[PDB]
Amino acid sequence: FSMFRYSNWLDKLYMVVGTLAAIIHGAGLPLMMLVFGEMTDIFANAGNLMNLEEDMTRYAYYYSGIGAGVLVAAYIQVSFWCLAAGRQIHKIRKQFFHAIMRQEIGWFDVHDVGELNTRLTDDVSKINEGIGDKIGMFFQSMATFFTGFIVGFTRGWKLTLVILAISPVLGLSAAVWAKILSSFTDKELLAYAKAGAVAEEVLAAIRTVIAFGGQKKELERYNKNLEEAKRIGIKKAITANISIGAAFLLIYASYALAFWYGTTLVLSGEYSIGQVLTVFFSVLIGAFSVGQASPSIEAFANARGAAYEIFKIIDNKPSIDSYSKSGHKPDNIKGNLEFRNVHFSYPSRKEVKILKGLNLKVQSGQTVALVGNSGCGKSTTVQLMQRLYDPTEGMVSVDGQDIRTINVRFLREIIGVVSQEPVLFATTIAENIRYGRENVTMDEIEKAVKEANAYDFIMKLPHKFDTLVGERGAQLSGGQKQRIAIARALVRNPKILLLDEATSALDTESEAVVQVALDKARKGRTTIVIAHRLSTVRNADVIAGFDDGVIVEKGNHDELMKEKGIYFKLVTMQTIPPVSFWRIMKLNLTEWPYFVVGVFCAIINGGLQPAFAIIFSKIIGVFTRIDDPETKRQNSNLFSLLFLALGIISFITFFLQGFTFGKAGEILTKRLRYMVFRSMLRQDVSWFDDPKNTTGALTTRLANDAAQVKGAIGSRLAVITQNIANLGTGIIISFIYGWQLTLLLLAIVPIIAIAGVVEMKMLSGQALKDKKELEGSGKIATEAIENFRTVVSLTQEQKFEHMYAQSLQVPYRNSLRKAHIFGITFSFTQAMMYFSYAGCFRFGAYLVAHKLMSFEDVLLVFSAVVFGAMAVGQVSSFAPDYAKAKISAAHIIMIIEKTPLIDSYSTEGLMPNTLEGNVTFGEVVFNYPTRPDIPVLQGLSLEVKKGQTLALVGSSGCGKSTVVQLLERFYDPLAGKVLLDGKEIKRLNVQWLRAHLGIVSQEPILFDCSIAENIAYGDNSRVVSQEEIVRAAKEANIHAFIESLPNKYSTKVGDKGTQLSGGQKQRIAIARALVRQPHILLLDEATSALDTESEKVVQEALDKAREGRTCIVIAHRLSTIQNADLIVVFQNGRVKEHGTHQQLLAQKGIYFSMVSVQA
Ligand SMILES: CC[C@]1(O)C[C@@H]2CN(CCc3c([nH]c4ccccc34)[C@@](C(=O)OC)(c3cc4c(cc3OC)N(C)[C@H]3[C@@](O)(C(=O)OC)[C@H](OC(C)=O)[C@]5(CC)C=CCN6CC[C@]43[C@@H]65)C2)C1
Ligand SMILES: CC[C@]1(O)C[C@@H]2CN(CCc3c([nH]c4ccccc34)[C@@](C(=O)OC)(c3cc4c(cc3OC)N(C)[C@H]3[C@@](O)(C(=O)OC)[C@H](OC(C)=O)[C@]5(CC)C=CCN6CC[C@]43[C@@H]65)C2)C1
Ligand SMILES: Nc1ncnc2c1ncn2[C@@H]1O[C@H](COP(=O)(O)OP(=O)(O)OP(=O)(O)O)[C@@H](O)[C@H]1O
Ligand SMILES: Nc1ncnc2c1ncn2[C@@H]1O[C@H](COP(=O)(O)OP(=O)(O)OP(=O)(O)O)[C@@H](O)[C@H]1O
Ligand SMILES: [Mg+2]
Ligand SMILES: [Mg+2]
Repeated sequence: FSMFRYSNWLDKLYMVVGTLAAIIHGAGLPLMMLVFGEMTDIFANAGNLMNLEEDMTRYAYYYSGIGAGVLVAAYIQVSFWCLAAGRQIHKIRKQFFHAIMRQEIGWFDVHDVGELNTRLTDDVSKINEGIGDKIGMFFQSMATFFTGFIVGFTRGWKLTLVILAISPVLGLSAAVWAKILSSFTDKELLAYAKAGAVAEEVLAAIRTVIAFGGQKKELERYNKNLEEAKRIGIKKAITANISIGAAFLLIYASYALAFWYGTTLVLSGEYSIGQVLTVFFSVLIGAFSVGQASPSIEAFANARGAAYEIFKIIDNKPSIDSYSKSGHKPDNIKGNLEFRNVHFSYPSRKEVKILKGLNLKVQSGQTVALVGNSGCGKSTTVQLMQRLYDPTEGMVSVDGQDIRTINVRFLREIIGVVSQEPVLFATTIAENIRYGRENVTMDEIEKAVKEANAYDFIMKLPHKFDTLVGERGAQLSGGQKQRIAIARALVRNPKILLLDEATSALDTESEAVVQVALDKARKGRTTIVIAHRLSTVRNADVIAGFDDGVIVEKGNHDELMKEKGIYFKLVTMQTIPPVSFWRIMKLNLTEWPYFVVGVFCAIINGGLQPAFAIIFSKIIGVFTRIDDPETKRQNSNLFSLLFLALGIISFITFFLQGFTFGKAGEILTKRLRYMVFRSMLRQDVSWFDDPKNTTGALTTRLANDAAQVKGAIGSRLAVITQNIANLGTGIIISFIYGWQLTLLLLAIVPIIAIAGVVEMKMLSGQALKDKKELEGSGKIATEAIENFRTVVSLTQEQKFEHMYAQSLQVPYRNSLRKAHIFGITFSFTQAMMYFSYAGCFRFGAYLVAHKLMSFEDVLLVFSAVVFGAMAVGQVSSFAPDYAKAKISAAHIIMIIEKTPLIDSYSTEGLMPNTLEGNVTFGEVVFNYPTRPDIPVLQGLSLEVKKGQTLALVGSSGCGKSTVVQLLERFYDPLAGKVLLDGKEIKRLNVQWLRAHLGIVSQEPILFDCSIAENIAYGDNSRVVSQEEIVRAAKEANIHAFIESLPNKYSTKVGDKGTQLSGGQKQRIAIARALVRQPHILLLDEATSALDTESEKVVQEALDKAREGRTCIVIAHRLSTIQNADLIVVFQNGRVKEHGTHQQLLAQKGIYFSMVSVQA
């Protein structure tokens, strides 16, 4: 795939013409230098002696002409190329969505929905970035390179050879530097990936860590990793700065050598100095445009893969052509389905066969139904019924004709399908119903909604035919949604209607009306029903028993019952923070002996450019002086050597300039992370529960932060320093040497700087705000791709595609306008730069002709100002992006400055010696901070005495774990008092309490460490001797299990407990909890899924240690209730049953009912 631009042959006119324009623009610059060379000679000749006004004026005319030529050529290239890119991208996006909507259902099953959606959303943008702007830039760069070498050879015979001989050395050195930088970057990536794995492991189990209060250990480990992270980061920054310095040094060495040799030759009577100027400038500019081209080829290579994938999808041909119009289109469709030996297997799992052959004939006006055990395949049966799939081995026909023979669209349009969980499109209810059929009028909608028995629901909500189905728009009830879907199906005027789990839950009266309407449609429409309610099959015209992919039962309900088949058995069983640089300089603490050196080096570097202008103007002036003794040679030689120094110093300072800055930033990282992380732990778990603080989000903020803030502070300061130094020094020194020309160039500078920044951003940031419009239009794509099943079911694909086309045409013209605007901007910038030469040198000719200054002086001012503006633009655009960095810095400032309500880091809390162990919850009422309105506690109460075996029971999911979580003060209680030993719980030491108690989660978490260390992790603040760990393990009865394993406890835990089985993992967790010997123990489903003997051993250990050790127990096994000292049952946030197990059993009810159900 190298030629994938494959649309709008006429648009190819833009492709070539723009390219052509690029060529000339690329060639424009060396030509401009050519004349400049000759131009200089004129001055050098004229000063060596007058009619300079006319010659200067005609050269300025040449410059203006070439400038206008560029003003046309650059605009043409950029505009035309972006036009072609935009048009092709629009066409390919339309075709891509069209192809996706045409794919087969099984293909969607295999291919991830989110991957495909993000593919559409991002790869098209990648292709857009891979053509238009970048291609124009590449062609212009290559043209500039070629033309520069051509000019060098033509006007230069020996100097060009030496320059082009030096160039490959520069190329090799730069490539080596880039490779070294990439290697260092990858090594640092891995080095920090270590610490990042550690951070992920600690954060993902924040509940356990905060419960055990192991904050210190985790923080110490993270600091340990951060040390190596910082070391390698410092190495990387040093290497990057040294590479920059080496590039500078090589460039200035080339300058020195070229001017040395050219001065030698010209002193030897060779071509004039102007010839040297033109040849050197042109050759170097070409030999650096060659490298300037590379980003474009990188972008094109990137886009090649996206194009490959997208075209591979597009060219895919599906067997079930949902769009093919060649299929038969029967009209007199008498209701009749006939499946013969129908065998099927899901394409995702071809090995597993669901249907093992099936025969079934259903005649017109028949109510057929399917019944079977779990996995009976009824759902797959109906799916294959609508022709969504094809029969693996068998045949299916409608009205006596094979299903395949008929057109897929025609067959689909005559089949109503209602799933077990319909969802409506996020739009108006009228639109949702209209999606059933296009040619449907509001009267038809009224009739359908009346039939579905929902007119009251529609007329109750405001905007009957206008209520949207978006966020809070689609708040309709499940029954209301089912009614809406039924109405949609009815509006389809289908022949065959299939339904499954029609009206699960909710009032049956709505189910009654739904069934009545379905029966009324049954008068003429064949029906298939997958319903669990007995009444559904009570009047069913026929019921078929699908078990193990075999249809056995055949007959009415009475007939099947008389055979005592599975039907009878089933029936019986039924029975944007604000930031600021002043407030953001938190690194000054570790920056005082660093920022001073940084600013010093930056000042030196900035002044370096005006020094180069001084030397350049002096060298040129060494030949405009008429004295012309032999000393000129020496003079030139001397100046040449200065370049080398002007080069060498540049490297040295840079080596220091990075070392103070690169290190500084790195240092800041080692603080900021160690601060950020340190702040994260000292926080309330509620904050973690929020979706904003997802583990991935926290690790991204804690990892993709160093470079951000480092840039925002250090790089901003350094770039600003260098910019101000360079430009201010240039302006001042220009004013000293000449006034009028300095004023004119000062007037022109801002245009040059704007042009430089825009050119630098041309190849980087072409698509920034387009993503907004793309997302705005992509709601349709997300709808269709996510909900594709219903879309294909009711054949609404065409309307969705047309809607997408409109939504995409909304920004299409905007994209074309953006293309034209960018082209005009770039072209005007280039032309303004070219006119700068003409204006400045014409004014200089005027000045010199009146002895206002020496040509050396005007050249000095011109070079100083122009090159200063261009270099300041370049260095400003080379820095890492600031706005994103400032935003990230502000975000992390918010994170670090955040102070928790439960200051676990705070040591303020009553710490009485020992504890009585009486836990009292009175009118305890609280709700999750995520959903405070929904109550989790309803004034529940619980009184527990010292060493009292308390058991908690209730409906699964009632909020049992909520009480345990509150015991750790993870979430504050809205109402009621929680007291330990008759004391204010909140008034106690939060850390002291969290250490005193002990809790085993319903799903204990184990860190990747040695078993001994993991067990000892339970009790922090003091190393637990191996004897204590062994005793605890024996108490939990796992010591033998660990000793059996190789290396004993010394085994390294596999990822996610890979090495150890969950059964042993739960026992290990129990041992860890018991190690601390907590005053109060909390076990939540401690039995879980394990051997009953393991639960017996754990209970025996707890009972042995139970005395003087209060316990709270939750589980779904009744055995735990037998030995409970006291029992309690939670009911809707209120404890209903209180007392002993025997007393509760005698008072038959919730406890007795639960025991009977389970037992
Ligand atoms: C205003 C446009 C521009 O100036 C165009 C280039 C990139 N930037 C400016 C900064 C810049 C350039 N060179 C610098 C040296 C030190 C400090 C800064 C620079 C610029 C150049 O050569 O000067 C005219 C340049 C830079 C590069 C550059 C090209 C380039 O213009 C010639 N390449 C894209 C890379 C580079 O790694 C590469 O792979 O070349 C194919 C390249 O090495 C070479 C020459 O091979 C080089 C040169 C320093 C090596 C290591 C770091 N990478 C990052 C990008 C790359 C550079 C010029 C913006
Ligand atoms: C309309 C935007 C723009 O085209 C962007 C630049 C500046 N001007 C256009 C004219 C221009 C540029 N170069 C010219 C040479 C002679 C005459 C005119 C030019 C421009 C370029 O090279 O486009 C390919 C450019 C030029 C430079 C340029 C950047 C640049 O844009 C790519 N650099 C700022 C300097 C430069 O010397 C420097 O930054 O180091 C001190 C730079 O060398 C390095 C290390 O990049 C370089 C270009 C290779 C080298 C030798 C002479 N110095 C003086 C100015 C500087 C240049 C391009 C306006
Ligand atoms: N794309 C798929 N690929 C493979 N198996 C699938 C796929 N979709 C579903 N299955 C499973 O394959 C089996 C096919 O049975 P099917 O679900 O059609 O019948 P069912 O008894 O009506 O199902 P259910 O219990 O979901 O109501 C089920 O276990 C189903 O969960
Ligand atoms: N992060 C959370 N934020 C808010 N509510 C939550 C969160 N996690 C779970 N819940 C809700 O809290 C209740 C959890 O019940 P809890 O675990 O406390 O008791 P349980 O009887 O052991 O039940 P289960 O183990 O099924 O959750 C459920 O309502 C669940 O929806
Ligand atoms: Mg099913
Ligand atoms: Mg629970």
